[PDB]
Amino acid sequence: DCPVRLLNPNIAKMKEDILYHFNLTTSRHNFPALFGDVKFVCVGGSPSRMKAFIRCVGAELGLDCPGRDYPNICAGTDRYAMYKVGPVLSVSHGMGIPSISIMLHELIKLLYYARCSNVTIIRIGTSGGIGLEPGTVVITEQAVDTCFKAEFEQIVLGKRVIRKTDLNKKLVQELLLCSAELSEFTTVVGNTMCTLDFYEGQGRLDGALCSYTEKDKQAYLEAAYAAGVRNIEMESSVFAAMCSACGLQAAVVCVTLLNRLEGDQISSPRNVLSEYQQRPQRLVSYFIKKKLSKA
Amino acid sequence: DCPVRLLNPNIAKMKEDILYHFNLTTSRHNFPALFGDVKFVCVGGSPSRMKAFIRCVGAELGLDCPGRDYPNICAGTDRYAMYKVGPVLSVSHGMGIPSISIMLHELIKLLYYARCSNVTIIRIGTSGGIGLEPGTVVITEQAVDTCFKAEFEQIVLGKRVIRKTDLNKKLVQELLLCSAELSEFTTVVGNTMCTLDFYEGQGRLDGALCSYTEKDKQAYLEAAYAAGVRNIEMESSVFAAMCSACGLQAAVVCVTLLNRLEGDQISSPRNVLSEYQQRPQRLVSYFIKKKLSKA
Ligand SMILES: [Mg+2]
Ligand SMILES: [Mg+2]
Repeated sequence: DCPVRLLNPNIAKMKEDILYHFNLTTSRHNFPALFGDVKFVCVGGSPSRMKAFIRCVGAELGLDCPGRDYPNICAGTDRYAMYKVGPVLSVSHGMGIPSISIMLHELIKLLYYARCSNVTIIRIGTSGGIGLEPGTVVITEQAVDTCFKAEFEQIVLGKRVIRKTDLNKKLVQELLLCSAELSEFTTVVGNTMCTLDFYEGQGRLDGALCSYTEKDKQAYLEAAYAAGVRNIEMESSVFAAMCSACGLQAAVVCVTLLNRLEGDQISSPRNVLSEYQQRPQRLVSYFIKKKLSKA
Repeated sequence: DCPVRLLNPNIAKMKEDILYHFNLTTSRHNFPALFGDVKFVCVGGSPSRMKAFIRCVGAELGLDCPGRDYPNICAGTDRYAMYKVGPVLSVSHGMGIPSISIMLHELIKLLYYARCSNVTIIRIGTSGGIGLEPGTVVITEQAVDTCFKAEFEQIVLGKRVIRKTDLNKKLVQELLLCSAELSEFTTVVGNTMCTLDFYEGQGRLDGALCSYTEKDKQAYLEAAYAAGVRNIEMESSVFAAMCSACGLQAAVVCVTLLNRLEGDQISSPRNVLSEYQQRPQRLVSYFIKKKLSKA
């Protein structure tokens, strides 16, 4: 009913398409039979996070078998692992806008070639919080830039193309519901600032280059807060932009590992951090299980 | 004589510094004894490229031993591997501006803590050529943006900071000399366009999103060419910017794998591609061996 769509007329005019970073191709792979049942896609930085994710969701669905399962489906690029169980796909996207951007182009084409429809896609991860306790889950309403605007700027053949970065409103409400229902941890909705850079792009004071003070950083974070920002990470903006353009229902669910208004490093004990790390996974696998119990 | 420098007053005011992505710290590691002899640093995308690099350079220097050597020095982040042989360091930086940017912040601090001076740093890699035969080596004069300008734009606490992206002129001349001396492959000097994005950022026609034609892409590439651009990759701009700011003598040496003025995919046979892949390594290890025979 909402099919995945490409916005590229050149594709229809091709002999074959190779998804270079997955080593999948239209000449060799039957996409509809492989991926046509896919309804939920979860994405995150590392293969180990996405592998823990698929094992959690498989157990929840009763699809967990005694053998050596959830094999990586794809190849050629270590940054990208892909796992599948029933209607769920779990894909790592690596670090930074360029790395997730390549993955999303090829993922969206995969899902298009598979004739997927009504696809929900959710990014999970960690983030620095602004004015929240360590361990709070943020469901992103808009993924904003360094001026706190809901816009992603892409340069296309030397020209600025501005795309909006709203997450899917209904999906946001559904995730918030799941969380209020679970009542296992503080969850808020807020905006998420997506930076390109970690040391200077986030107002950290420990870079090789820094032209500002603690006091300068605090003023900037206080302004981000007043503009609706609750957390900071590095992949959400391009994620949001491309997913709505191509007809995917997108959300971002990040846990905070610290409050940047109190300084730049993580105080929580190892055992505490490790329970925070599982929070986005907990919410999203619970949400998927709920959705597949009402289907 | 040219010491590595930090441009960060906050550092002097710290108890300890942790290089998070290398798992190295000032409280545990004696940086001057570990890295103070470092004069040459080669950087590239993948651990396997940088591991092939260090083994090539070690053999050239007579430092290659019969045992299981060039162990990865660092840990905690798969994207970053670090190898050392004599005064040479080889470091992988992963894919895209954000990933190399984190590595460079921590590398520059490492070299500063080690009290390194007269450090030459060189990025090796592959690229798409503009108006060059497949397999041509480009020594980058300036790493330019999507409008072909020698500038890198960084957002710092919401503000535009523009930094210049010239490579070190003298290093460029020295590398060109080594290449004319070797006479093993076509080498040019030219500008290198650094894009953030691969599918749309480079005018490719096979993205999930594409608002332009073959004819549009060609006009853009022809304009890049007329502005001095000879190749396209994804890490050189921030590399150039940060290295001159911090007192490193920087160069970029990329081989071209195709001519984008003839289309978007790589025609060369596997055996040919594999010999191209070694060209940047060949030039740079030869250059280092030359430098260490005149010391
Ligand atoms: Mg891309
Ligand atoms: Mg950085």
